[PDB]
Amino acid sequence: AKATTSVNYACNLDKRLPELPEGANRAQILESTWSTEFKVYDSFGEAHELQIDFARVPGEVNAWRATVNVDPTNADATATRVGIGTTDGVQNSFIVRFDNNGHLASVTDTAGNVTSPAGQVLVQISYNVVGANPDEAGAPTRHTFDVNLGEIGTSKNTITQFSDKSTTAAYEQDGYT
Repeated sequence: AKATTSVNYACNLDKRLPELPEGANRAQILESTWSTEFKVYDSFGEAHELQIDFARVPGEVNAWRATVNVDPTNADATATRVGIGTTDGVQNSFIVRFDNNGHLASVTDTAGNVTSPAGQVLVQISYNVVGANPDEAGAPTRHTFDVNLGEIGTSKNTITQFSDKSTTAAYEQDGYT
């Protein structure tokens, strides 16, 4: 068995889901949310469910907050963190923004770290491996990996926001049980 180090991931987020004003209520946000999940694998032979809820940002166009939890039924114990170039100083969500043709434009984490204006977009993910021994210095053992969301400004194997069903467009990775 061996661990996920990188996930080649892409999806479409349905542009037809209504844009939200700043004051939107919980149900309006849920109507403009798409939730999905895929598997990642730690170094110890266990598959973990990674859930992402993509919800439009109230008050901003072409912008979605992705909230990530590994082991979503035990999410406080895994303490999932997501960031651009880091998993320190951040929580578990990022905002993905699209350009006026629906192509990926930027990703920003909760500390405000943002992707470069061009190129490949990698989101760093880490979470606690529940039940594992700590590492050799006593820090809790975490599984860290990246999610490649594709190339800014392009559609192939890249997250998109087109007027079509929300769906997974690509998923492959290098971990297994």
